Amino acid sequence: AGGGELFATHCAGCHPQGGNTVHPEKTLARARREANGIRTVRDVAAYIRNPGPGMPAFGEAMIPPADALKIGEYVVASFP
Ligand code: HEC
Repeated sequence: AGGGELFATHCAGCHPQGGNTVHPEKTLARARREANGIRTVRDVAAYIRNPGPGMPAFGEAMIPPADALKIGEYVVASFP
């Protein structure tokens, strides 16, 4: 699913079935994404850039921001 092909390689290895392999308390569930407030496409492009501890990072070396706005979508076809 375009963005899925990317998320299923640069995320799949940590975000298996909208799950987590590091933190079993921080899922992609809106219920949670709401508390922190992460229910947007952009948000799912910037942070990824320079996110906090626990999660790696993704510069414009491999995946360009413009290509990130495409990923944010993948996270809007299951649990916006
Ligand atoms: C393990 C090496 C990870 C990879 C690869 C990716 N993410 Fe991640 N993600 C990870 C953790 C441990 C957490 C919990 C938050 C923390 O305190 O670290 C998360 C959380 C998210 C969330 C939910 C909250 C948020 O900050 O957005 C989202 C939406 C998210 N992660 C997105 C995401 C994407 C799009 C990734 C591939 C580009 C990706 N993550 C990789 C661990 C890991």
